[PDB]
Amino acid sequence: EPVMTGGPVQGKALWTDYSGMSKEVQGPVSQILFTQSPRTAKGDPYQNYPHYIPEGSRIVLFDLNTKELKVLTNDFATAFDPCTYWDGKKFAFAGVHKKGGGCQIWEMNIDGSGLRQMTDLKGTCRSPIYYAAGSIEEGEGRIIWRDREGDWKEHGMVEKTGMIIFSGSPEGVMDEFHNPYAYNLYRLDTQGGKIIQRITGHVLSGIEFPHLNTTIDQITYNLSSNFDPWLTPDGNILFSSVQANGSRAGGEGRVMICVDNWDGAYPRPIYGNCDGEIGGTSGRSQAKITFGDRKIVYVESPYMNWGVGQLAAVSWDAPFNKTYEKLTGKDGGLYRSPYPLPDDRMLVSYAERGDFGIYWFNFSKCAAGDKVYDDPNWNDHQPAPVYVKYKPRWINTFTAGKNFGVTVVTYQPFDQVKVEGYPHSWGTWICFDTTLSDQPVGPYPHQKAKNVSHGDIKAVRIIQGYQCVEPDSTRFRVGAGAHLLGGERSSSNSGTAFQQRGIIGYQYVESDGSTVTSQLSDVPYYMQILDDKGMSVQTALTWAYLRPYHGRICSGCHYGSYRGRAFKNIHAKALYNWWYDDRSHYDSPFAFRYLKFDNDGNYKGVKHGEDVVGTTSQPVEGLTLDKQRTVDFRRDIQPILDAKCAMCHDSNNPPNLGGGLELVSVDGIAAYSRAYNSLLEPQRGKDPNIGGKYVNPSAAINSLLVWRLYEAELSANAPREKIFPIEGRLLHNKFLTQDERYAIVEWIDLGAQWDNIPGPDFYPGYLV
Amino acid sequence: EPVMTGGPVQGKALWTDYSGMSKEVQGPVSQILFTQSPRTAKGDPYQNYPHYIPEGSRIVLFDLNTKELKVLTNDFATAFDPCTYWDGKKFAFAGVHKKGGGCQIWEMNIDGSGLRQMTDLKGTCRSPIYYAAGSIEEGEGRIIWRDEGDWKEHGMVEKTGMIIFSGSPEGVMDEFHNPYAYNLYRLDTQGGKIIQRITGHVLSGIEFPHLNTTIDQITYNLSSNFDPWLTPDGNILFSSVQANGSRAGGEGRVMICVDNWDGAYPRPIYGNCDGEIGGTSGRSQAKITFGDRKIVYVESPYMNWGVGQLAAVSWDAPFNKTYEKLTGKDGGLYRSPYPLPDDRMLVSYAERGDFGIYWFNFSKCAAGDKVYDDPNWNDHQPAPVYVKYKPRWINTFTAGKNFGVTVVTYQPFDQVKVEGYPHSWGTWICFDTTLSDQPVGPYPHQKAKNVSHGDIKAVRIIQGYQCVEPDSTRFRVGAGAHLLGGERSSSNSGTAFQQRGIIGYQYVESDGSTVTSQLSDVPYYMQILDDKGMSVQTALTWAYLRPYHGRICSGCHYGSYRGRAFKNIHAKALYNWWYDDRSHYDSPFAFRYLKFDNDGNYKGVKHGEDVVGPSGTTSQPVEGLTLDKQRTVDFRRDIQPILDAKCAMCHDSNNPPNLGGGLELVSVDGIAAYSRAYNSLLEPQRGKDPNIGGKYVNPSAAINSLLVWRLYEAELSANAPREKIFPIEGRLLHNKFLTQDERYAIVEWIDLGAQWDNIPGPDFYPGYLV
Ligand code: HEC
Ligand code: HEC
Ligand code: HEC
Ligand code: HEC
Ligand SMILES: [Ca+2]
Ligand SMILES: [Ca+2]
Ligand SMILES: [Ca+2]
Ligand SMILES: [Ca+2]
Ligand SMILES: [Cl-]
Ligand SMILES: [Cl-]
Ligand SMILES: [Zn+2]
Ligand SMILES: [Zn+2]
Repeated sequence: EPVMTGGPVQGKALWTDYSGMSKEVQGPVSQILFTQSPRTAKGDPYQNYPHYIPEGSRIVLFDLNTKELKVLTNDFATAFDPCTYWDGKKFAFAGVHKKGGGCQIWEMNIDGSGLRQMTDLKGTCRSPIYYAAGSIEEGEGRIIWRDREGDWKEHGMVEKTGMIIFSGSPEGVMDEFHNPYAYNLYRLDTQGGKIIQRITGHVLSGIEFPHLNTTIDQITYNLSSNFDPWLTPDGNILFSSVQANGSRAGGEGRVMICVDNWDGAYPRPIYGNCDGEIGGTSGRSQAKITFGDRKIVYVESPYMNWGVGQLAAVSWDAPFNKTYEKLTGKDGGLYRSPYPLPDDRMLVSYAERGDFGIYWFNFSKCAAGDKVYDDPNWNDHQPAPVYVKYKPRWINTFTAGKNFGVTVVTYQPFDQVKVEGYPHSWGTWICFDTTLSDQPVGPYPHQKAKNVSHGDIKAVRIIQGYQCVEPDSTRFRVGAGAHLLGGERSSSNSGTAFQQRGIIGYQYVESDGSTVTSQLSDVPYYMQILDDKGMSVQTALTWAYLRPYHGRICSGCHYGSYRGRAFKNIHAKALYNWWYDDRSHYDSPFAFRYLKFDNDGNYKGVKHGEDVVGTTSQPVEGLTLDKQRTVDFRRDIQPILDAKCAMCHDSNNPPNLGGGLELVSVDGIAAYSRAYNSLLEPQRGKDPNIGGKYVNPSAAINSLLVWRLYEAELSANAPREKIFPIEGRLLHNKFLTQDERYAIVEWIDLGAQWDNIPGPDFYPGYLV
Repeated sequence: EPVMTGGPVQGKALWTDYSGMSKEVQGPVSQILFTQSPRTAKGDPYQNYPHYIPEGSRIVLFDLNTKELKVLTNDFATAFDPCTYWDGKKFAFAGVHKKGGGCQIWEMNIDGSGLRQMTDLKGTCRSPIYYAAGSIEEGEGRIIWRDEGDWKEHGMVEKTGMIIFSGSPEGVMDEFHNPYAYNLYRLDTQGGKIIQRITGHVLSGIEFPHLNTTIDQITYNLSSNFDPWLTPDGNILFSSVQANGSRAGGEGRVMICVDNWDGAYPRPIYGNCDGEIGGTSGRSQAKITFGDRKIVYVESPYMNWGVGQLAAVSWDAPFNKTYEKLTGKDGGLYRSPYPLPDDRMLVSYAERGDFGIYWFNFSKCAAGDKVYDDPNWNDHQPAPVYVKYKPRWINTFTAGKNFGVTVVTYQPFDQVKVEGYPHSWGTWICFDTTLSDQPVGPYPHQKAKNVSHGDIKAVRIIQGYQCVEPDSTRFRVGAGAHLLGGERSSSNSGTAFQQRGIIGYQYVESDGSTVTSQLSDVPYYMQILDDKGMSVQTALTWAYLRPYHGRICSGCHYGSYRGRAFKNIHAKALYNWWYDDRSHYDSPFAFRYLKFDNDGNYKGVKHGEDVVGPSGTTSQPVEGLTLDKQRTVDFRRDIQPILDAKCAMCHDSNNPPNLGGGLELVSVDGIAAYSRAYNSLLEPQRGKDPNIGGKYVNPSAAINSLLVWRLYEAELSANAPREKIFPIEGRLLHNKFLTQDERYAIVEWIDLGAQWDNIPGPDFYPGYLV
């Protein structure tokens, strides 16, 4: 049947219509695959989602007719997350074998034979899916490349099995909630790099598994978990992303439904991350799309880390509030792992009182319909019916994986590091108007601290987030700053919800508000727009990432060009600063290490660092990771306070800046110094996520401390009712030089941390 | 051991310390009572909480040593909510007899004998508890009263106690349009003779002669009040649903609060205010620990759920700083916690979904060793047997319905049947109406502008009408889903505000103090008004006065009833309250109308037609006690004709808003409820929270409404409805189109919540019909 578009004949669908062709190619459903889990907190740890390793679980095949059940995973200690192939004769899953090796990705035929290990990783792997890239039809494709200046010739063939997109986490890392996992999406070459060689002309760059004949490449760099990938009708990857960055979303964060390319070139939000939307802090997981009405249907859990909950839906074509539905939707139990069929039916895992089973869903009654299978001794979930899957279109990839770009002219793969000689992979990004936003003027860091027009935004600060890695368990403590702004998300490293960060660099902004820059690739980052004093007016709280050689465009600053609105037609100066030279990949300037000011401390220009190192016409700066600058309170700030402040500020004259770097014990926890505790102290009647008495994290322009150091009213948000005292006033603007003052500014805009150097270091801190 | 205070001997507690005495008076526990429910949506309907009737459930007794189990309730088809007596030889519960009668309150001995029926109520009853009032030590007690007069003993009554339970009538809808509205009832077990012992007159209320019991309604909330329990100082701890109008993001909140056993002084404890933890989470089954004095309650993910995690806040200082999460790291579901004087606790727990009884572990922040878990039953509501210490009983100044008790001679009196008043009445006073912890903001529970003393001229007093729609062809839920109300709208209104009317207006003194006499035993709230007669701030909640009672507050949500001590204030209203010895109260009754000057500014207050056996027990004219004659603003009867006369001529489809078409219903998404003008005026605006307002209308703030802004042709508040308000080109002055009465009729309509059908039940005025 036609769905998205009309077909060749009445009642028939065009091959371009994914939904319709899926309807026509489905066929009768007889057998289904699903996961049976032990009923235990350890057997069904859905409270630890996305990190879900239902130890003791198995994958089973059930016949809807003969009612006979077969266990396919008997050789596995744990097995889960089944996903069938296109033909339905084989399927991929996640699990750990009895022989050991950890939780990995495997695939096996539907009859139970032909087992193969797709991943050997240090970490845990989950939820594999098949993405057919360069394989639409069954057979062998041909590999062709250029002679390096010769012609294009054929070399060899490859069986077309496509790729595998999965979610996985490394070993010994912490997310922004300090959970001991960080998940991200990986693309996997099933043929050992030769699929990517067929598509590109070079084998996949990434981590190679020659013993398994596979290769993996990390396509998503988010500092928190990205999980449960699926397929969009237009051939992209649909998944759930945790946006936890700093104090955003009331210091809670949100789990959003979003999509990205299979190489991770174009991540964009679908629903759930933006203010005014529905579900709040609810967890959103296991999202899939209906074929008939094209509905994104997902599990909405009451807790952000829960994998069980209700079922909700939003239109795929129009993911807005107007199309939001709560499917189930009341009485009285729990739902999980929904699976929409092309014939418009649906399979859900339902627990009426407390124990899950496979059930047909009923849309008329808004609840679970007739029963498929339930064992009382098992929790039955993740139904995966056996049928024929129509392959979504595969999108062209301009990256060969790690360090590897593919030119737009000759389409020839190139290594930016090993060959071209760059210290690190580097992409570019461009914003056509930095002043253009849908956000109002407000106290919160993601909003505007003041009205800004074209010319008011002088530059932008680009910041890289650092993963939280703490091998030594004696030198790190979570909740050390609970008395400070951070609360439960604070730690030995920071008294705020902001984890460790560093400055990628500064880039100037044109008089029309446009900006473009070259910077590091495959690293989590975000930006801040700056006024003529070099303070952040507005912060983008999220983790952006660039694949090698990839540019990224946006109309505005959270304007809707990547969310709900069409791109605005804009003729921008930055466009001509991007690529003008024949001999270059990109001619855009790299992020500068410093800024330079005038006498007053107003913005003058950008200043090169000493990190400067023929495929680009501009000085290459800021690609060396070991040289990347940050602002540490102990190394940078505290000495300034000891020199020019502590003398005049003691217990009698608050805030108390004295005592040097000596740690102070609060609630039996010694983490920070006196000055840090004083400056990070909360204020009555003020949201800690906004800031404290003297400090607003990731807004310096809103901070009382900065207000006093400049002795001016900097923003439209007053820190308190009485800022400057009437009598006894003393002007603080002459106490510091521009270097020290702007060092404090940078410290606050970075999130006002304590330890900005990842891992245990020599500088003072928590010890037990 | 001593807890709150010190004892006479080291290691022992004073008799004034409740939590201290309870540790000694408890005794060993060899047996427990608990409820077993079938595992089904209809067998354990916790999703419909508080309205919970676990059909097919039994109450059982279990010995912790001999491991024996016995079914006491076998005569009942449905039985639940166990509560043990003080000695532990008997208990009370909610049950459905196999012979019928509905779900009522019952009590029986621990052995299974002595079955007695407490409630015949037409409706549902559950969660009964014992409150010992005039009963501390076992025995009989005296009944004394006065006839020139003396105080004579008229004989005795068994001292047993009172029963506080939750109950709801039938054919009734709450603010969420659920088919139940619960409240709290006090019950005399001796047939009114215990109330006669305390007050000197039998309890007035609904009488149950054949059961020898009497009931009185102590809580008038339009939404459900449930799960009553005991405070260490002798009050009633329970859960309250505050849903009123668009309150709290339009979804309302479920708060833990306390009230006197006669319902004289309800006050919030935790969960109802901005900044507090838990949001829209349900808070139910709240109990208090003896050792560290912690309120421990079930925090449900969903507002209507009776299962969830376990949360706690200190009873002594119920604030965010004492808040903590007791559970949740195992992913299991908890319900029905029961703290012990031994600093132990019994919890109902389903790890992977079979609910059972478990000993709680505080060191693990989760459930401990198993007590009894049957795979075939949800095992919950554990109620261990032991001797319970009795909380203090507070003096009641009301004998129940229509009955007050004099503060001078302490003599019960009937305000209606005897004194000749149309309805029972009471008083309330605020010392400063301009005093608040709330900032200036767009939301109706905040200030629309800064107000000082003298800026607040008067106050509007509004009575909430319960939603009763027996005929299903005349009423539809979600008729206004395209409007501001959303799914909480109905055939009655396009907003979340249900039907209500005007109790009346009362002037405010120059210092911000106000006091008034008004109806009692009815739900109501107040609005402070500026010199144009518009609400600056609305109190969104449901307040109720017992007969002859009166209630004081320092300020307007200043925190005198929440987290702050009363501010010392010498108020002008204090001298307008009771100055005469021959009167109960000398304070003025709520006036029906207003008087304005030629400028439209507040001149004063005006008497209505309802003025009234009657006796000389008050100095002021009696106004607004007739429920029949209580005035409200209805859009069809009042506003629409004004719109047709003065408006619709220039407003058609080509000139928004479209006010034409008369009262003819407009079908929207297959539902025809309201007219064209109503649909137009209640239309939402892009980028604006509908909980605040729409294009032309902000419910329960007229001063924030663009329509009113234009009708007065001025900027009324500090919250602008939109960026472009007054056109610079082709503008037309709208201020002289209406008289003062019409314009202020619109103002009143908007301040009331901008309803459509304000007349409860099906009427002759145009509306939804199938
Ligand atoms: C080193 C550059 C610093 C910093 C960072 C601060 N001070 Fe001072 N200070 C002094 C006096 C007499 C006052 C009170 C009078 C007035 O505020 O004008 C202050 C006040 C502050 C504040 C404001 C605190 C508040 O209002 O709550 C802040 C944030 C602050 N200081 C920071 C005196 C001196 C002084 C001479 C004795 C010197 C040197 C400093 N201060 C240095 C610093
Ligand atoms: C013809 C003399 C009119 C009468 C009778 C009424 N209105 Fe009117 N209205 C009229 C015009 C020409 C305009 C254009 C805009 C302007 O401000 O002049 C309006 C506008 C309004 C508006 C503002 C709509 C908006 O800005 O979105 C409102 C709220 C409005 N009119 C309401 C209104 C009411 C309540 C009337 C009866 C008292 C009424 N109008 C009569 C012309 C005429
Ligand atoms: C001004 C700062 C910018 C600029 C220059 C860019 N973005 Fe966007 N961004 C911005 C804000 C205020 C937010 C939301 C912060 C919060 O706490 O909610 C975001 C967020 C994103 C996201 C997350 C999804 C979403 O919120 O819509 C993505 C994805 C994203 N930003 C991408 C993006 C792109 C492609 C840009 C072009 C270079 C870009 N940002 C620039 C503000 C700003
Ligand atoms: C100005 C209007 C008043 C006055 C004259 C009184 N109160 Fe209070 N009240 C008020 C607001 C704005 C709110 C919160 C509304 C909301 O959250 O949407 C309340 C709330 C209450 C409550 C509910 C519990 C709580 O919020 O603390 C109770 C109970 C209560 N108010 C009682 C009360 C009493 C005893 C008063 C003395 C006459 C009183 N109110 C006056 C604002 C106002
Ligand atoms: Ca099952
Ligand atoms: Ca460190
Ligand atoms: Ca059980
Ligand atoms: Ca009616
Ligand atoms: Cl944008
Ligand atoms: Cl108050
Ligand atoms: Zn957003
Ligand atoms: Zn409140």
